[PDB]
Parts: sequence; structure tokens; C-alpha cells
Amino acid sequence: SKLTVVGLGYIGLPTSIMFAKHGVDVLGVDINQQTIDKLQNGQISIEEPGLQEVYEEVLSSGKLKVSTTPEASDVFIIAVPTPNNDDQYRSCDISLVMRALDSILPFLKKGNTIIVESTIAPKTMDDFVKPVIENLGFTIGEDIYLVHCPERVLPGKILEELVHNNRIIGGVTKACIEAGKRVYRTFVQGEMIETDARTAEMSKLMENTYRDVNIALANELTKICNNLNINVLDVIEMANKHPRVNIHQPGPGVGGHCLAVDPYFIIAKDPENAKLIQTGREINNSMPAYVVDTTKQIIKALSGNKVTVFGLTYKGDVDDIRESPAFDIYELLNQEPDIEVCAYDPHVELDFVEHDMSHAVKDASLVLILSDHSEFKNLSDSHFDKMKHKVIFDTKNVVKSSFEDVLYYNYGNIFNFI
Amino acid sequence: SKLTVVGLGYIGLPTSIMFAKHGVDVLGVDINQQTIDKLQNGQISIEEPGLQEVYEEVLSSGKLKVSTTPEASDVFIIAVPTPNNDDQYRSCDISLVMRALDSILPFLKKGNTIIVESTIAPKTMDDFVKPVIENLGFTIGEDIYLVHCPERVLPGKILEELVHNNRIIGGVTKACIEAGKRVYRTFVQGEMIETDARTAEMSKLMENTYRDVNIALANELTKICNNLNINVLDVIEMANKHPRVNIHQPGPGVGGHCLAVDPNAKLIQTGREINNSMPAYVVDTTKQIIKALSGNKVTVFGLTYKGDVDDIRESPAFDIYELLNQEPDIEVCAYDPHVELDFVEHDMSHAVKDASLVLILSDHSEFKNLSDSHFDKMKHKVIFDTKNVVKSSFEDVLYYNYGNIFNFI
Ligand SMILES: NC(=O)c1ccc[n+]([C@@H]2O[C@H](COP(=O)([O-])OP(=O)(O)OC[C@H]3O[C@@H](n4cnc5c(N)ncnc54)[C@H](O)[C@@H]3O)[C@@H](O)[C@H]2O)c1
Ligand SMILES: NC(=O)c1ccc[n+]([C@@H]2O[C@H](COP(=O)([O-])OP(=O)(O)OC[C@H]3O[C@@H](n4cnc5c(N)ncnc54)[C@H](O)[C@@H]3O)[C@@H](O)[C@H]2O)c1
Ligand SMILES: O=C(O)c1cccc(C(=O)O)n1
Ligand SMILES: O=C(O)c1cccc(C(=O)O)n1
Ligand SMILES: O=C(O)c1cccc(C(=O)O)n1
Ligand SMILES: O=C(O)c1cccc(C(=O)O)n1
Ligand SMILES: O=C(O)c1cccc(C(=O)O)n1
Ligand SMILES: O=C(O)c1cccc(C(=O)O)n1
Ligand SMILES: [Eu+2]
Ligand SMILES: [Eu+2]
Repeated sequence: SKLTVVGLGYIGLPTSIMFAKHGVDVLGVDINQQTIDKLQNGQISIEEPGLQEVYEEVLSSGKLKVSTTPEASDVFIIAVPTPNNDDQYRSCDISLVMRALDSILPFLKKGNTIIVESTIAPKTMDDFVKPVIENLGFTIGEDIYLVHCPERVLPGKILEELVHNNRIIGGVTKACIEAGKRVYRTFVQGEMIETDARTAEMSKLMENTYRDVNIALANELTKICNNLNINVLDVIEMANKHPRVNIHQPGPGVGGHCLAVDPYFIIAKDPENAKLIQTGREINNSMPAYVVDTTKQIIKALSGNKVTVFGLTYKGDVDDIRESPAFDIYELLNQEPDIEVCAYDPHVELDFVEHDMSHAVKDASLVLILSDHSEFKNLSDSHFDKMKHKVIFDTKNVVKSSFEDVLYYNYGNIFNFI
Repeated sequence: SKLTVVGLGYIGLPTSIMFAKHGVDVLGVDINQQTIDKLQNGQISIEEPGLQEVYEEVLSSGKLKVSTTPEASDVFIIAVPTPNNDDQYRSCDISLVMRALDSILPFLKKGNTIIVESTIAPKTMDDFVKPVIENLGFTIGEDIYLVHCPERVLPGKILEELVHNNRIIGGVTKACIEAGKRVYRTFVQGEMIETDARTAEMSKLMENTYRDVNIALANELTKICNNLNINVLDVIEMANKHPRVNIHQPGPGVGGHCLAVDPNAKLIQTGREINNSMPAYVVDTTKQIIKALSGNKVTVFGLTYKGDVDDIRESPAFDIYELLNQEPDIEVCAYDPHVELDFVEHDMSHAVKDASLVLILSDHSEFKNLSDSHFDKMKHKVIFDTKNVVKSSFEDVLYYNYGNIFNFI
């Protein structure tokens, strides 16, 4: 009957709004007072079209109340962030999840369900959540239910995505699985995949890992192809004609998300068993410097120091500068003497970011494309008129419009310039 | 028209037979006299089902002649081996390809086509083959045509695949591509992908690389999952529900093949190192199963890399068998219906008679539907399936795979 959502960001706030929309009494919990003040003043703390309207209905119905403190509840959902650890492997930091678990503990009653929606390293539910709960007068699958249901939201379609997506319900016990289904049954029309907590954890991280290792492969191949005057993009397209070959696209590096590596067991106790993952991460981490070295060479062959960075985010059409290879390049270029850097991103609202394109491209020798923003797809020679040299090095292969005055380069043909 | 095929193995001999079957005058060239004597006596030097029959027709028609020496021809196809160098990568050795090229050079005439079917590192056609030919006065795309046409056939289906498989025609010039198409149009019904030589070389290296790195990922994940008491197979099936996630299947290793790089490539190297470590990982797991049980006898099921194929070359399954054979305190016995050898035991029942563990290393069709009746002679009815091939559910036999071996310990 009552649900507490701990963490009111991109995951937690729409989720709280969703259960409250279906008649559940929801208490939204966040440690950020600025967030709580915004919410208590009737405004959503996140940027999502149409959500403000839904929030207004739900706030007025008295179904969604907010606080900096948890309170007694039937269901608790942890949707706090899992920052990236300062380590090679890029392990998920479970510290905010454990801090959030400790806020919930004094309010725990028999029959309660704890759902962890945040990204967690494999064996977190079993080896970290379970011992803490069992330390209190509790038995998992009997007194309380422990579910890991990984939450992943599609921006622009968050609420629809929350209803129609297939969902993984990872219970510690078979009883926990049933408790998880009970919770989501409220609005989830999508399929509910039943499994244990460790399988749910491992699976989501394996998705991230397949993607990282494959991007590392593409990036490593780009370096090889550039050395041999081979077009990497044409060869990936060629090789992918094999039904079981799916080579990924290269880029300026990898950001956001964390991998299938627990900080302890497979780093501190058996690291040679995560050798491929480590190598993949090393290759992806080296791409900002590879882009910078390529930039330095373009700027050497041309008159000028001005490089205009286009995009400071990892994903396109997102305002997230957090753990961004595009920002890493900008900062390296800024640090670098003999290079005058100017960032352009329509999605990024920072002070230092140039808001106008024409002003940003003004007297620049090179336009550096580091994000695949929709705006960058349809760019004509008209946009680059103010440049000292009309040259583009696109690390994302986003520009789909052909030019004449402007010299356009990919990872596929950058070797032609040098 | 006349064609010379240099190197008469699994690639060259069927290719020789194929062009001659279509009316081309073919000279098969091989440096091995034993091979030439076998061929000249009327017998194929290679093991492939109905090939002997097609060889007999073609030899009698006078369309396929063999020799240890090349002779003047319109087309030359190099199908010699590219052995593994030593080398931390076990990179492709281009030496036999270059030697084959050197043996053809004195016979070269204006208008000739040189096709390299052998595995070659990117830029071989452009930086190694082209300079040698141009040194003779020949102009590529004008008086000599240079093509890389990587050949890849499935044993048992060799002649069928030569016709029906799609083909990459990698010409040094656009004229070279046209010359390559005229050669293969003789019998190729499959699609002919037109591209330049460097794209054909790189594309072949990228296919094997995507495959190896991904198998390495699956195998590395299996080691991680086993350490955390997580089922790897269930997790791959779970994760692969994502439309852009295609995690491969783990196994006992990969059928060894040279890396077509010129002797950073750090990821590629690591991937091959992980796959090479799988035979020892399987052996270490086997040693632990045999420790917990009474007995020394382990029955290997499958000695081939590919299921339902005579794939014993650089086979990980075969490598495990020999490691188990070498290992004292372990009595190994191999069972494979597809492989005929001096050590391949009496048809199943006698191979299991007092064994404490059945180790499945190949995904043969026969291994899918398997009753308890088959293992009725074993000292301990236990199965460790490194391929996840057994689909027939059974009682009294303890079935283990990569996903649950941590349960036995
Ligand atoms: N956004 C996604 O679709 C996405 C995708 C995959 C995984 N995830 C997982 O979910 C996590 C959170 O995602 P998000 O985008 O909503 O992050 P977010 O930063 O937008 O929101 C997190 C919120 O939780 C609050 N918070 C932090 N610690 C707290 C605590 N101890 N108690 C109560 N509130 C606390 C923060 O103040 C912030 O408002 C991610 O870090 C990841 O683990 C998110
Ligand atoms: N078998 C395949 O489908 C496969 C797959 C991918 C690539 N390849 C490439 O093709 C190569 C050959 O494959 P294979 O399986 O036919 O090898 P193979 O060993 O079966 O046949 C090679 C034959 O060439 C002969 N030979 C060696 N050097 C020669 C020379 N200098 N002049 C004339 N003849 C010579 C050898 O005596 C041998 O008979 C491989 O090493 C690899 O480069 C083969
Ligand atoms: O299935 C996906 O890849 C996915 C799903 C939701 C959000 C995102 C994302 O934000 O990248 N990605
Ligand atoms: O969590 C994700 O969004 C994810 C994981 C692997 C691949 C992809 C993808 O291709 O979008 N996305
Ligand atoms: O459409 C998507 O789901 C998407 C697109 C780009 C990146 C990702 C990702 O990283 O998950 N996901
Ligand atoms: O497309 C493939 O994977 C393939 C094609 C032909 C032969 C072989 C083989 O012999 O392994 N593999
Ligand atoms: O050479 C091959 O047989 C090959 C190369 C890449 C992928 C695959 C495959 O998925 O079978 N096979
Ligand atoms: O049927 C095939 O092509 C096949 C089967 C198993 C392995 C491979 C491979 O490694 O290419 N290819
Ligand atoms: Eu995605
Ligand atoms: Eu294959």
C-alpha cells in the first residue's frame, strides 16, 4: 500500500511518479535539499518532456510526498547513483546504495520488500545486502524480500519505457521473485523475466562488457587501419556482411556506465581472470590521447591554434558531461599549449561552453566532432564560413551532408590529411 | 585457357578439380613428391568424401595434370600454407607465399592474373607482391592482374561451397577485380563482392578477430562466473536478449589459425592468449573432478573443433586429450564417431567401461539426444560438457557444463 523511492533522479523521480499515478502512496526520498525544494514547490527536478504535467496531477492527488528522510513502508526502492570507481576496470561504486540501505534499516518491518534498481556489481544482493539485513532480526524470503531489478530509462519516452519494457526480476530467493512481481504488476505491461539476483546483476554488466570490449576492438582496428592507409569504416562494413560478425563503430572513447567487475574478487583476488576486460578499458581510455595526437598533427599542417570542439557529452542529444571522453579531450586540448580550444554544445549549459556556433567556429583551423548530436547530422558549408580553415575531423561519423568548400574527415580517411 | 594452382592441399586440390571440371586446362603444382606420386597414381592426397570420384573423372579427361614445377599459364592461384611464426602472436608466415610467387615469376607473360588464396596480412598485395612484379617491368592493372581472393571452405561440403559461397575479390586496381571475376565466373554461383586488395585482407583479419575476441570474452566470463557461483550460460542467454548484444558461447578453446598481422594489437593478442589457456583450464577442472572421485579414467567425447566435421587440425579438443594423456594419475580414452585413428576406442560402451568422468569437447549431433543406457558401464556416471551439446534430460547421470561445474567443486 505504501512505497518509498530512495533517490529522485532520472530513474527514481519518474518511478515515484509512475506508482503514485496508479494509486500507490509514494514517499520520494532524496538527500539533495535543492531537489526537494524544487519538488515541494511543484516543479520536477529533472528534464523530461510531459513529466511536469504528470507530476502536477500526482502531487495534487496527495499520492506523492517528498522528504530527505525515509519512513516506514511496505516496499523500498533504491534508485541512487553508482559512480565509477577511480580504477582501471571501471567498477561500479556501491557506496551510495549501501548508504541508502542504512537510511532504510531503522524503518524495516516484517513482510517488507527491498528493490535495488541501481546498477550493482555481481553478488551485491547476496554478499553485501543480505548480510546487513540478516544482522537485524531478518530471514530473506521469509521476513523480508530482496529484489534486484535493473532500471534503465529511455529519455524522451521515460514513462512509456517504464510501462512497456521487459523487466528482469532478480530475487535472492524464489519468494523474493514473487514479491518483486507483486510490486511491478501495478503498471508493468512488459514481460517480467524471473531469475535470481546474481543472474540479474551479471547479465546487465555482461551487456555493458560486450559493448566495451567490442568498441575497444573497433578502436584498436582504427589505429591499425590508419597506420596502413586502410579505411576502417569501409572494412567494418565489409567484415559485417558475415552473419555472425558484428564489429562496432570506433569513437573518441567510452563513458558513463560501469562493467562486470566487482572491486574485490575479480580485481583484488583474481585480476588475470579479467585480462580482456582490462585491455578493452585500457584501449578505450587511450582514445582521448589518440584524438588529441591526431588534432595536434592537423593543427601543425595548418596556420592557427584554434580548435572548435563539437560536443562535450558521451551520448548524443543528452546533457550528461559526467565521465565523458569528449570532455576529456576538451580538457586535454585546453591544457595543451600551442592549441586554443573552444567548446560548442547546444545540450551543455556550462559557463565556459560557447552557446553560438558562428562565434565558436570564428577563426578556427579545425572543427572537432566528439558527440553524435542530431543537430550535427545536417550541417552545410554555411555553418563553417567563419573558419580560418574549413576542416572537420569527425570521431563519431555523424555528419551525413556532403560539402565542397569544407574538407571532411572520418576515422576511415584521416590518414589522407597527414 | 590455362590455369596453374600452386599448392595442392585442402584449398588447392579441390580448386584444381573444380576449374578442370568446368573445362579449364589445369596444372596442379606441389613441392611434396609424396603428394605428386599419390596424385599421378590416381589417388587424392586430401581426405574429402566424394572428391576421389570427381578427381577420377577430371584426371581421365586430361584437364588436370600435376607437377613439382610451374609452367607458363594465363592464371596463377597461390594456395600454399601460411604457417604460424614464433612470435608471441603466432602471426602469419608469408614465406611459402613469397617462395610460390618466386617460382612463378620466370613464367610470367603480359596479360596474366595472379590470385593469392592463402591467408595474408593487410598490405601484402600492395607492399610485397606489387613491388616484386613491378620490378620486372609489369604494370599492375595493365599487363598483370593482382587479386586477393581469400578462400574458406567447410570440410565435407568443399565442392558445394566452392560454387555456392560468396567471395571477396580484392583487386589492386579496378581492372584486377574484373580479371578476378572472369576467373571465378567459371563455376562460382555465389555472390562476388568487389573491393580493393587491402580491404579484402583487412576484412578477413577483422572477421577472425571479432570472432576470437568474442569467444575469449565468453571464456574469460566463464572463469569469472565459476569463481562467483554464477551460471555463465544462463547469463549469456539473459544478456543476449538486448538487440545489440551478441555474447558468444564459451568452450574448450578455438581451432588455431595464424594471426594475419605483420610481425599495438593488445586486445587481439589477449583474446588469443585466453583461448589458448582454455585447454589447460579444462584439464585443471578435470583433475579436480577426478580427485573428488575414485578412479583415473576420463573418456573424451569429440576430438574435433567443429561438430560433425573431421576438424582435428590445431583442435583444442585434441590438445586436451594429449594433455590428459601426458598427465600421470589420469587414464584417458578418446571417443569420436567422425574421427578414424589408432587411439579412437571401441564404439562408446567400451570407451566408458570403468570411467569416472565423460568429458564432451565437441558439439557432434550424436551427443545431443543421449540416454542413461550409454553411460551404463561407467565407474561414476558424471558428464562435464564444455560445449553445452547434451539436450536429453536424464536421471542417475550427473550432468555438468560451464554453467554449473562450480556445484561439483
Ligand atoms: N539513468 C539511467 O537510465 C541509468 C541507466 C543504467 C543504470 N542506472 C543506475 O541508476 C543509478 C541512478 O541513476 P540516475 O540517472 O537516476 O542518477 P541521478 O544522479 O540522476 O539521481 C540520483 C539521485 O539520488 C540522490 N541520492 C544520492 N544518494 C542518496 C542517498 N544516499 N539517499 C537518498 N537519495 C540519494 C541524488 O541526490 C540524486 O538526486 C545510476 O548511477 C546507475 O546505477 C541509471
Ligand atoms: N583450409 C582452409 O579452408 C583455410 C582457411 C583459411 C585460410 N587458409 C589459407 O590457405 C593456406 C593453405 O591451406 P591448406 O589447408 O590447403 O594447407 P595444406 O597444408 O593442406 O596444403 C598446402 C599444400 O601446398 C604445398 N606447398 C607448400 N609450399 C609450396 C610451394 N612453395 N610451392 C608449391 N606447393 C607448395 C604443400 O606441400 C601442401 O601440399 C592456409 O595455411 C591459409 O593460409 C586455409
Ligand atoms: O537498450 C539500451 O541501450 C538503452 C535503453 C535505455 C536507455 C539507454 C541509454 O540511455 O543509453 N540505452
Ligand atoms: O545498458 C545499455 O544501455 C546497453 C548495454 C549494452 C549495449 C547497449 C546499446 O547498444 O545501446 N546498451
Ligand atoms: O538507443 C539506444 O538504446 C542507445 C544509443 C546509444 C548508446 C546507448 C547505450 O550506451 O546504452 N543506447
Ligand atoms: O563462415 C564461416 O564461419 C566459415 C565458412 C567456411 C568455412 C568455415 C570453417 O571451416 O570453419 N567457417
Ligand atoms: O573464418 C571463419 O569461419 C569465421 C570468421 C568470423 C566469424 C565466424 C563465425 O561466426 O562462424 N567464422
Ligand atoms: O559452420 C561454421 O562456419 C563454423 C562452425 C563452428 C566454428 C566456426 C568458426 O570458428 O568459423 N565456423
Ligand atoms: Eu543503450
Ligand atoms: Eu566459420
